[PDB]
Amino acid sequence: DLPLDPLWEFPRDRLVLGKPLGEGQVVRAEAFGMDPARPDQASTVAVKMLKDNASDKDLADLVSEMEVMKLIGRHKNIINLLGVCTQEGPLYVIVECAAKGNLREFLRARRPPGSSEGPLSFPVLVSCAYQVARGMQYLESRKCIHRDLAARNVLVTEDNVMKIADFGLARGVHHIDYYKKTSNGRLPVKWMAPEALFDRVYTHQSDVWSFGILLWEIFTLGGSPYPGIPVEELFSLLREGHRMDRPPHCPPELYGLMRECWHAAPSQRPTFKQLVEALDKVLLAVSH
Ligand SMILES: *CCC(=O)Nc1cccc(C)c1Nc1ncc2cc(-c3c(Cl)c(OC)cc(OC)c3Cl)ccc2n1
Repeated sequence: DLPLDPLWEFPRDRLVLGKPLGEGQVVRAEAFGMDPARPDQASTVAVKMLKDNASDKDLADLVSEMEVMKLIGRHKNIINLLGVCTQEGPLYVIVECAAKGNLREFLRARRPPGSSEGPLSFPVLVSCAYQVARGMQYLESRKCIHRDLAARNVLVTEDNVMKIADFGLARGVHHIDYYKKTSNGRLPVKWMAPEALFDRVYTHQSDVWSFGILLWEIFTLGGSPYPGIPVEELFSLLREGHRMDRPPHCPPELYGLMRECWHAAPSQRPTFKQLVEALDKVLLAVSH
């Protein structure tokens, strides 16, 4: 069973399914008449569906993610829900499709060779960071705690709009496995805050810690956090107050905000609202 939510319901026959994107499995599609102002117009979207092997639990995960997306609402800096297909077939959840892929691969693809300068100068990297903070400010105001904020979960559109992905999984029924390898072989637990790692508690300020790590990923052009360090010793270092060094090409304002994001005590970290305003002021400092 699945109830008709008429206003989110999109007829599945107006989708032309295309290339698999990844893995719950995801396909690119063309959708006709997403915006009812031009009802025959094609747009490109991403469609999520269950795999053949799926259990009750997998269905509940996809459904719960869809329902949290409905509740959270739309914002320019997040992957927005566009539609769902729940009648007369398998469940499809339809979302915005970001043509340049994830921010980690985007950054890594644009690292310059040797000392030669690259396209992604300080103001560009700061603007990126600002966009991510605006998305997170939005999520924060909607009482959403991400639990896996990282460059791999930020997608880049054709117009270089940064969009937060996978923000429905925590309030959803899905259990995040922080020891499940990224496509890169890295471990998500390297973005988790010490209160979650040691005290087993998550707060709104836990995502701020993760944002600090994401800042570091940005200014290293898609580098691996705590490079060289196996998680076991990483965790003992984090006991003694170890923090990542300022990366080689980074404005001091941004390292300053990283250090603030990485206060041991969650209650001492800034909010995304404060972070948005701070990055707005850095951009102006730097670009004028
Ligand atoms: C848009 C055309 C394209 O080829 N895009 C593409 C190629 C290679 C890698 C990536 C990451 C993409 N873009 C892309 N854009 C948006 C995506 C959105 C999701 C997604 C889904 Cl399907 C759901 O389903 C409920 C929920 C999400 O988070 C709230 C997200 Cl982020 C998956 C993959 C996407 N890929």
